[PDB]
Amino acid sequence: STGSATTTPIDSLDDAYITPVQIGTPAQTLNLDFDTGSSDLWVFSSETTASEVDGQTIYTPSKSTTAKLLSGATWSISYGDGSSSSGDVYTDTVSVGGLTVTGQAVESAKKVSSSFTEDSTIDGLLGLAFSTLNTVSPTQQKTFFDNAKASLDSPVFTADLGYHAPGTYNFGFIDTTAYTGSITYTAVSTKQGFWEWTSTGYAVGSGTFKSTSIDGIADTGTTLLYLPATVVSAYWAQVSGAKSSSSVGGYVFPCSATLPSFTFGVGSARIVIPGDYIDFGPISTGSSSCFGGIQSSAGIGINIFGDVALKAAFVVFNGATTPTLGFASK
Repeated sequence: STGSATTTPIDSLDDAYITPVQIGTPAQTLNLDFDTGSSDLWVFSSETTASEVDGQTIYTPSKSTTAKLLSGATWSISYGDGSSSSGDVYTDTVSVGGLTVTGQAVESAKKVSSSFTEDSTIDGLLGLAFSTLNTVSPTQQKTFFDNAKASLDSPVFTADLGYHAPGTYNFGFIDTTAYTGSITYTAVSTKQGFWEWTSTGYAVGSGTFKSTSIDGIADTGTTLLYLPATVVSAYWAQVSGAKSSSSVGGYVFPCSATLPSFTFGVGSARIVIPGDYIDFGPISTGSSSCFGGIQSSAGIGINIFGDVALKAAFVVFNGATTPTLGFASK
């Protein structure tokens, strides 16, 4: 089997992407944030504290003939941006782009933090990291991909995120028409539960490529590119008027600036992030200062290849017995 679903930016900055997911019988379609940096599939629901729901579409398990309560089970997650959610657990039938998993754990939110409430466009998350990060207790549950794997034509999914445009998540096949040139594959460590790999270096604009190992994670659920302070300083030093602002919370630059591209290494191959992808717009409405899309990872404890980087590539998440990552230009 295979599946193919379109993923759509939630706003004009590509802050996140939502993908329609069919849950239950008859189908309830919710727009979820596919997150390769976490491993829980959780949804706003009929159980979510009413005051914490503001415009989201909710899953109502009592209206699904295939929903089953996982007796005694609970879940609780905290994300890197400080947001969080928690609740109880159902299994139900879940379909993505035509691919169906029966008995998928669907984590029903009883409580969500303010940033989730305040985002009316995201109805929940669908985790695509390794199932070792799943937060269900007492017994951890498998991700959608883990459950689907044995049914898939090939044990892979691909992320093809758009710049200011829709893109695609495919399951079980590689669309050879979706990229230019060849896919370069690189090793993955699952030791921390992430799609963790080592970039071979970087270049700033037309500068010569610097060969240096940068360990990080491929994370579709993170908006920006977070890299070591050395690398980030080298980038913003090439932008007139750019500076790190502790009050704003990162590098800012004159909105009138022309941003250089940023290149990262995948083995001997290279992915070029155009300068425009690095512009995340005015720091506040009407400001002539803009927020940068490449920021320091110092204090995160990990480098994150988020959407700014991934949307410049066609990305293969190869869940074979020994997982790998593949990157192509497009």
